[PDB]
Amino acid sequence: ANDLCQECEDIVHLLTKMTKEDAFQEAIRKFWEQECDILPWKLLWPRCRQVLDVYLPLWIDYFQSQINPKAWCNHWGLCPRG
Amino acid sequence: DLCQECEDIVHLLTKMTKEDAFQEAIRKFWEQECDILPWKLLWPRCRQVLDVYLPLWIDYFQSQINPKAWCNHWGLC
Repeated sequence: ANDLCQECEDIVHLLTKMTKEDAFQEAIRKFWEQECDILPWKLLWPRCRQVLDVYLPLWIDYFQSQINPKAWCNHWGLCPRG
Repeated sequence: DLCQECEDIVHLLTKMTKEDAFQEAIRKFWEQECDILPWKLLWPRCRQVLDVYLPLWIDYFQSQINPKAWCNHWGLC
């Protein structure tokens, strides 16, 4: 729906802004330190902490790149009417 | 400023995680994205992380946290 399209555009727009802030990455990191030590996260294979160490810097980097929110949401099927 | 951005993103994410189309779009994007550089050379394997963690994160944002509490608790407010 158009509402899901607008939600996507807003999400991506805020993520491009927030990923530039060092505090946002720090908060996500600290929160995941604690979440990796509670159920079910602690039982998971690949290990939660290893995933957080390898992938969070790259996920943060992806959203710091030049992304047009309207284009990204449109390309991945979240705007069926355009 | 950051506190406002956080609450907005957390709020929009719970909403979006209740849609099948959203989970499906994330899934398709990461499947193709796991086959290009630098993702394809990463250990633990990108496809394995997606397969094991995406349903759990989705289920996490659907019913386990709210914005004021998350942002305030993790130092953004």
